[PDB]
Amino acid sequence: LPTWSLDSNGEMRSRLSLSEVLDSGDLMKFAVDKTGCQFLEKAVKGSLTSYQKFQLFEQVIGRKDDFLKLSTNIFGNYLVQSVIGISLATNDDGYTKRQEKLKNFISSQMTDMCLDKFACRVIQSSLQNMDLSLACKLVQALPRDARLIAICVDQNANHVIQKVVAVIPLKNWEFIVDFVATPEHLRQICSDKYGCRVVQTIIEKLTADSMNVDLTSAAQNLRERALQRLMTSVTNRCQELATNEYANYIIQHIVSNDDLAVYRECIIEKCLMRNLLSLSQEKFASHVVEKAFLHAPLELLAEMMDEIFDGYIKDALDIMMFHQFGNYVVQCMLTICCDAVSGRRQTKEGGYDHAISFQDWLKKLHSRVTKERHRLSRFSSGKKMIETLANLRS
RNA sequence: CAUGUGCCAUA
Repeated sequence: LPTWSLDSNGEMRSRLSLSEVLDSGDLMKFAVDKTGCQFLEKAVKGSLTSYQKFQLFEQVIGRKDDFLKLSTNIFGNYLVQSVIGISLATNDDGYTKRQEKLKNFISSQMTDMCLDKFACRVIQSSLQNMDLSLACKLVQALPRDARLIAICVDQNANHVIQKVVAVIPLKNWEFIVDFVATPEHLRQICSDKYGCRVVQTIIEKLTADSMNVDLTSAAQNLRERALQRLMTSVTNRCQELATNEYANYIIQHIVSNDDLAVYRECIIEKCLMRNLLSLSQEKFASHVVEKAFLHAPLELLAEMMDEIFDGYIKDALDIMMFHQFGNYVVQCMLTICCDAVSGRRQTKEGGYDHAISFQDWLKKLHSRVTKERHRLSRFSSGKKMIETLANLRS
């Protein structure tokens, strides 16, 4: 901090002015200093004359090098967002130029700023506050190669992609959907702790749910077409996704969402069916199996139940009943059946009552749990299944 | 086995 501004105690002189700092050529020293930056933030929220604004704009968002330096600064990035805000609230002559130049600064460094812990905040703030059409030009600056993968899986940049999805029209980021649907890209991105959230955020935005009812018919169709292209890639590789430590969260989201019923059903048929015993024994896939049971249409559910009770290859029911992960599936099956039988769960579909089927499945589980109660009583899951059945009796 | 998975990030 420049000596001219300081005390005999080395503290910023009370009554130091914003104009003083602006006139001194030393704004950059204050802006990267914890204390100076706090001063500057208070100063710029005040009432600024035309000239103070002129200098603020030119010094904070008008010089490329200093702009990037501040945007990638731990304290400075805050001044930059505040100054961008002021600049958008100021409809003076140079309103457009400034905003155009800001777009250009950012665009020329999109990747690095996206990946930067501090500059990614400048990016998110600009996407949200800039006029739509300038914001859309920022989006076009995103890389379309391996760097876009690195962005979607980055701890900082993933929030940029999520912000794009939240505030930018689909027409302008449609490329991202197809980039992600590229089979190899989908794999790398869904199997990542950040990537899997980004993909879910994209799916949610592409879902014809209650948050999309304001869309026009053109917009709904654009949304639907993209949804279909993404889902095609998702369902083609759902086996791989369903068993991954991260991607299983995506498969569960789809399976559990009524607004995506058709994809739920495709996924159940394409990768779960005929694999229930195997998948119910996996750490990650077991949770997807539980979802399937909870949300499957009754027709498929019946095939799922039959697969367990009379499936191929110390029977399947026994394996799952006592397995460390499988017991959570059997419990789910049981709860489903008890709920149905006590009317807590709907048993009718397509104009017909599937109650006798539930009745059959319950019967089977009761008879098995009755015969195995000595072993089941050794386990927490077993105790619970026994008790579920006892409070049914009531 | 009284049992089994994630991310939601800046002064």
